[PDB]
Amino acid sequence: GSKIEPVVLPLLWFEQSGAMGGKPLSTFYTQLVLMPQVLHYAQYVLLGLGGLLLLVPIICQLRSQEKCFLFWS
Repeated sequence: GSKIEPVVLPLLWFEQSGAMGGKPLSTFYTQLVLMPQVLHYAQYVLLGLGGLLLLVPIICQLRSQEKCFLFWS
């Protein structure tokens, strides 16, 4: 109905103060790029990159499991 329309206004306005101690995630991404808080996420990035990095040496392990000599230089 229309009765709750002016009611959500101050409610959002409190979110703008951070009165709920949180806002939608979309808003944070733009702060993260500049603010030290990104380092905590950088840890997560490092974990992901690290786990993905594991594939890299393994590829070479496979190149060694291929066993070649003629084209092996």
